[PDB]
Amino acid sequence: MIQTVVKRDGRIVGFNEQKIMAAIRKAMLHTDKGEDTTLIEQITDHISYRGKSQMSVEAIQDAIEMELMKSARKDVAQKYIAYRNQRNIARKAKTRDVFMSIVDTPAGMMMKFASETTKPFVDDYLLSEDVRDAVMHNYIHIHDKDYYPTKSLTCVQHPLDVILNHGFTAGHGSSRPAKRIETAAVLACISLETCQNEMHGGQAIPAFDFYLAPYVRMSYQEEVKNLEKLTGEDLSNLYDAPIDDYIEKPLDGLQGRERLEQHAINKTVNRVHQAMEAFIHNMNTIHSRVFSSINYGTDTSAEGRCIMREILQSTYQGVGNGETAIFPIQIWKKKRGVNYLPEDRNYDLYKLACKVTARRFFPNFLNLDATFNQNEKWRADDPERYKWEIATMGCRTRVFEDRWGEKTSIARGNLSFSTINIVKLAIECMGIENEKQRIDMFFAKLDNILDITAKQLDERFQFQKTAMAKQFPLLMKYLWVGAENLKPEETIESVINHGTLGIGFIGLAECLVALIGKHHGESEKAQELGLKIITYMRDRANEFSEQYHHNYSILATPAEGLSGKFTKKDRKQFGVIPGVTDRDYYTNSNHVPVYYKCTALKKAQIEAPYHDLTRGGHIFYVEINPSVIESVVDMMDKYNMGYGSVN
Amino acid sequence: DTPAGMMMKFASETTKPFVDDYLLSEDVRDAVMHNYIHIHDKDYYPTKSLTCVQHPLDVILNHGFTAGHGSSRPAKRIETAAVLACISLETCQNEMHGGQAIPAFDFYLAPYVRMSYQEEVKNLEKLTGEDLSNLYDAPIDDYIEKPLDGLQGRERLEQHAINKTVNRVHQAMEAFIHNMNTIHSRVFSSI
Amino acid sequence: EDRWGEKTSIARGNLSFSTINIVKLAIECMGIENEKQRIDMFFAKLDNILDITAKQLDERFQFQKTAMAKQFPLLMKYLWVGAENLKPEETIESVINHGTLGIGFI
Ligand SMILES: Nc1ncnc2c1ncn2[C@H]1C[C@H](O)[C@@H](COP(=O)(O)OP(=O)(O)OP(=O)(O)O)O1
Ligand SMILES: Nc1ncnc2c1ncn2[C@H]1C[C@H](O)[C@@H](COP(=O)(O)OP(=O)(O)OP(=O)(O)O)O1
Ligand SMILES: Nc1ncnc2c1ncn2[C@H]1C[C@H](O)[C@@H](COP(=O)(O)OP(=O)(O)OP(=O)(O)O)O1
Ligand SMILES: Nc1ncnc2c1ncn2[C@H]1C[C@H](O)[C@@H](COP(=O)(O)OP(=O)(O)OP(=O)(O)O)O1
Ligand SMILES: [Mg+2]
Ligand SMILES: [Mg+2]
Repeated sequence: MIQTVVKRDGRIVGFNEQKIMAAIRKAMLHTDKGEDTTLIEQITDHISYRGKSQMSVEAIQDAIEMELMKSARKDVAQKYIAYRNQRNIARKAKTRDVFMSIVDTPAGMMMKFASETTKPFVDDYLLSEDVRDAVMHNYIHIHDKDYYPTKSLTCVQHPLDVILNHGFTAGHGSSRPAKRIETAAVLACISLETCQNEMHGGQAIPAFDFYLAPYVRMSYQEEVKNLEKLTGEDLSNLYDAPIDDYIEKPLDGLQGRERLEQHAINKTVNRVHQAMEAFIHNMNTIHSRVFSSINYGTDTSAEGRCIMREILQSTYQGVGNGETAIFPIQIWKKKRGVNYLPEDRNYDLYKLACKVTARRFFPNFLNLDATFNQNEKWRADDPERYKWEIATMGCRTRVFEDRWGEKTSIARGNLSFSTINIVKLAIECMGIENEKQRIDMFFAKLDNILDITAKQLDERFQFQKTAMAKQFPLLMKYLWVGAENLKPEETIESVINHGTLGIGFIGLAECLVALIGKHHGESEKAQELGLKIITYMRDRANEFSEQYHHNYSILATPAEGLSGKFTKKDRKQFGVIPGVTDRDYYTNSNHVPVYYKCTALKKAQIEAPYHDLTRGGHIFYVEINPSVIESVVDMMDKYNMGYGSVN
Repeated sequence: DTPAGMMMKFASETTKPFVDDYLLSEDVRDAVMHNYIHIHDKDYYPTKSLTCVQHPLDVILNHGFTAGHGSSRPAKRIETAAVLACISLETCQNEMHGGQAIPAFDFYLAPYVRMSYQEEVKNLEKLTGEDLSNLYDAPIDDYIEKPLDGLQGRERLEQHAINKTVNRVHQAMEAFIHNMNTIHSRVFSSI
Repeated sequence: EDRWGEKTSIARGNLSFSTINIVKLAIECMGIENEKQRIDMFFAKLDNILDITAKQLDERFQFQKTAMAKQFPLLMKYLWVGAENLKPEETIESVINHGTLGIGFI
């Protein structure tokens, strides 16, 4: 017989036959007909004679189910094998994440639930047949698929003045204009973090200098008024008194009316200083609690320089007890005639920027004079030059050109983008030995995959339109080109076309290995094909733009949600191949693989033409004194490099 | 209509039935299903949360806090104390499902009007070099406000302080009120 | 130690204890001869005796409460964890739980 049973916790107890009996009884009591001891006795006696000296709970339940199957009453087992499993899941949720297998902070868990619920429904009921077939076999990737039912857009560039000038009202919240520096950065943060809930991407504030520039004068005037309230003087000509730069130096060593004019500047500089560190800390804490970006570096006034110096000092110091802040992402604009050469006005700020970037990895650098960023309306005397300066985002996105509007990056955004798998096509075609036929097949398949991707992007577009204005309280009332003309319940079909659609690529070196023995950064013949394929994609993009009445651009994906999602599913189907499916990366859009020893010069040489070719986004990342970054910036200027991020 | 609302709706709808059919005894489920008991905030059951809490703001103000990759340092002025209070409220909201409250707001924010009044006086010393050191702990009955007309000397160089630490507090209070009222799209708050 | 207080040994003490015979169980488990089944019935009986013993201790604890503080003069008024808060008529329910209960062998 059986004498000892080991409980699940670990205790050892004696064999009681009255517990294997009540369990089956409760299972039977919910199955229409409910029987009596006639079968209970048989099952219990059969179990308690064939067993060993000591048993476990799980083994006994295995025996119970095995006997309840080999009976005539099989409607009692199907209510056993279910209750037991529910209890297993319940007792396994005290230390694990069982609820996720079926489909840490509370908010993150709820968001995971929602994402997993939404994704398959879109994958089934919304896409079309050809698109679905393409997606299933690992040919393309639709970025941010879980927000599809919400007719959402990617990002925007805030016209921050339209909110500071007048008052903004969202829901029951209302806010008046600003009248000093402290109440300006706060409103900038409010508007920057209020629009995340209306979009599924990053946020940016261009012209960080000009928009806040008028707000370094107001505090100066107020301080003068307070310094002439008690003194009885009539310092009425100090209001619009031209200034050279808001520098601060010690006060002792003067007297009279020249003593009450250096103090005001000192207090004003301190006031402006505290606000910027508050801004940085706020944006840094919000993330852990929200991508963000700010652009500056091309203002030659006296207030703009003050703001730039204050922000640079605050970032160089750090946050908290000296830690490096992760946000906001800061980007420095370089132009030939403003801040580059020693004779230019803002050389000192450039040197300070290099000093800080040598340590805290910000700001990045954006060549404002590249051959594909220049604009033919930038006038150095206008007080509104910023309207003709390119601006970029932390996601490496570019929105400059337009076939039906002006050439600006203000109050514009991106609407979607999808990446295309290219290594798989080369591996698939690898079969035939003749070289020419492999290239012919590659070009034959690339066209079809491109057509499918374009159709998917257009269908996304057609769905995104038809969204009422009220669904986006802030974006479609103050921060989009056509706002101020849209009624609360009108569709946004008349202003949506001022946007962009991207087609991204990933892993070109592997694609080259599958058609030649060397990648782009090892053999001269290799690059002649990479250039050709990128050129093919750009030409087809132009054709699609003409056909569908939209804007299309090529893209180097940021590699944030799609890093290994492609290589794993490719090793399984086709198995290991040397140097193609053996690393668990797939390299980025068009860089040189990180595992190949190469210098800065050669990498830049091989990469610049691609920068020219990819209008929708590009990068040039190099991993390592303030003089080091000078070499990087000079390298960017020498060639047509657009956006560098050395750090 | 906003994307966040739709995502939250999906989450709650996907979480309720699992709670009903996995993490409840038979009697509880029957009582729930027959309109006998209602469990407040059942969509948050797998997120083992708590509802309301009364904030000890002293620990947040005196020292700082290190959550995630963020950081902060002690507050040495009213305008940088109110903001920390708001930040604590909004950051603790995401880890619960109820409201947030601050008891004895007055006591918690009392010890910073005085620091402001000290910095304001120190600002006057660098202009009219004097001592003005009998005021750092001078006893003030009330920071009442009156016009600065009909005074002279050191008796007017002190009223000015009472007249400039009465407006920073005004701005900070109104900024707090506005900030906690714009959470419509940026939370339940009590003071 | 403690599970509802701080680590101290002042104004604290025992409440009661009981001792559990061990050898009788080994003697009873002597007919067995497998050398591995014999050692298991021992644990089988030990678990049950421990269960009943804990139940007895809890019952004695339940009876010990309901004792008015006026029948322990110089203990529930000056010498205990926190008796400066009780009254002659109040029972000592709110404070008794700072003591420890014991199980011994031989
Ligand atoms: N004394 C026992 N003798 C034999 N088998 C037992 C005994 N106790 C439990 N089992 C085994 C067989 C029963 O089919 C199965 C279910 O027992 P059950 O009493 O529901 O669980 P349990 O003993 O782990 O504790 P609980 O009281 O929490 O349910 O466990
Ligand atoms: N409502 C029911 N429907 C069907 N079978 C049931 C039901 N209740 C109990 N049973 C059967 C199957 C269970 O394996 C067996 C033991 O039930 P029970 O003691 O509630 O579970 P358990 O001991 O495995 O769970 P727990 O994790 O709560 O200890 O009885
Ligand atoms: N954190 C905040 N979030 C939202 N609104 C805020 C916040 N802080 C202040 N506000 C409000 C206060 C005002 O309504 C507006 C900013 O106005 P501001 O230029 O600072 O002064 P004001 O107009 O209130 O001053 P005055 O009292 O002289 O009229 O924004
Ligand atoms: N809006 C904000 N968001 C987040 N943290 C903030 C915000 N405003 C202030 N802080 C935090 C950052 C500072 O570390 C902390 C204390 O600020 P503050 O009183 O200016 O101290 P401090 O170290 O700058 O003092 P001081 O320069 O006057 O000696 O408050
Ligand atoms: Mg400070
Ligand atoms: Mg105001």
